Amino acid sequence: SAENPAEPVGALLEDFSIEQLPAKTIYALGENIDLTGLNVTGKYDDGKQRPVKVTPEQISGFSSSAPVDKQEVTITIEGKQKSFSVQISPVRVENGVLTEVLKGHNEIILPNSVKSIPKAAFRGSQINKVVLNEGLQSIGDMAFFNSTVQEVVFPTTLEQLEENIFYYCRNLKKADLSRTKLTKLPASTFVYAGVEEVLLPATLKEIGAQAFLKTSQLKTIEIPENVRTIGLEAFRESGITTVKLPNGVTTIAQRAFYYCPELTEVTTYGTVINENPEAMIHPYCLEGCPKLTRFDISKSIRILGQGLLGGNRKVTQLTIPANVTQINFSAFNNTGIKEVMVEGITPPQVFEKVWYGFPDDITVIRVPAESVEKYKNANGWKDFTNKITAF
Ligand SMILES: [Cl-]
Repeated sequence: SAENPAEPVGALLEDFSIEQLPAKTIYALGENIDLTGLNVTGKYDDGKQRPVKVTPEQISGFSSSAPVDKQEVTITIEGKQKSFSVQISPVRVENGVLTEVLKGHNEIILPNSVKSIPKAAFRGSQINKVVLNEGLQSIGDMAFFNSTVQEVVFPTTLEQLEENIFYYCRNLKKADLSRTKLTKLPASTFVYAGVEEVLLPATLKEIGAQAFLKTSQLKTIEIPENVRTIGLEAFRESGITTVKLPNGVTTIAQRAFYYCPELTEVTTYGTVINENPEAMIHPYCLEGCPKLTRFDISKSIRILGQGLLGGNRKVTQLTIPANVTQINFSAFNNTGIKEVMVEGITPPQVFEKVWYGFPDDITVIRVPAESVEKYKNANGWKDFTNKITAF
C-alpha cells in the first residue's frame, strides 16, 4: 500500500490505456507478476489525463502454475478492462539459477531472472531452439551435452562459460557469441558439434584446448583481434578450409590444427604486436594438413617449434617474419617448401648441432641484402650457405 494518496481529489477515472507494457513479459514457473515498466494513462471525468499506478487486486488472469505460451493478463479499474500478454516458460528459477527445464517444449525462451545455467541443465534435451536471456552471466559444464538443439541465441551479458557445453550438439548450425563479454572460450566447447559458423567476441583472449575438436562442418574460422592463445588441439580434425588470426597471437599450442583435411590457408591480420619472449608456435601444429598451401606466422611469435607442417607438400613458399628469434630442430623439415624468405635483419638463432630446419631439397633462402653474411656465418643457417641469397 502507498503511504500517500494517489488518486486526484474530486475526479474519477472513466477509461484507461496501456501505453507501455511491463518490462517482464516472460516468467518462470512459480514466479509472481512484475508490473515494473508498465505505463497506464487514465482518462478522468475532469477532462485531465493522468498516469495510473495499477494496484495488485486490479490484475486477473495471471498464473505462473503451468507453462503457457500466451497468457492474457487483465487490468480492471472503474468497470473498464485492458489486457496484455505474458508467457509462462517451462522452466524453474531459484535464486537466479535455472533449476529445471521441462521436457516436451521444442522452443525455450528463458525469463530475465536467469543469472546462471547449472551443469547439464539441457543435457540430452530433445529440443530445437533456446533463447538465452539478457541477465544470463554463466553456463555450467556440459549444459547442452548431446542436445538436438538447432539454434541458441546468446545474450550480451554472457560472461563466463564452463567446459564441454556444446559437446555432441550435432544440429547446432551456428554459434554467434560475437555480442557477449567472453574473454575465454573453454576447452572442448564444440567437440563433434555441427557448427558451420562460430562468431567470437572482440573481448576473447583465449581459445581452450580441443574447443573446436572434430568440428567436421565448420567451414572457416576468424579468430578475433585480441586473441593471445590457441590451446592444445583447439582445431584438431576440424573441417575448416581457412583460418584468419591476429598478429597479436603469442601462443599456438601443439597440434592446434592437427589433421585438418580441408585446411588450405592460415592467414594473419592486424598491426597489434604483443612482446613476450615465450611467444611460440608449438610442435606439429599443422601436421596432417595435406591441402595447406599457405602458412602465415603471427608477427608476435618468437619461437618456431619442431615439425610445424610435418608431412605437408603443398606449402612451397614460406615467409618467416622479422620478430622470429628462434627456429628449433626440424621446424620446416618433412615439407615441400622450395622458397623461404626470412625477413629478420638479425637472423633467428639455431642452437642445435644438427638442425634440419628446412628440407634438403629446398631451392632458395632469401634474406635481407645487408644480412647475407650474418646468415651464412650463423649456426644452422650455414648448412644452407649455397642456397642463401639476397632480397
Ligand atoms: Cl518472484
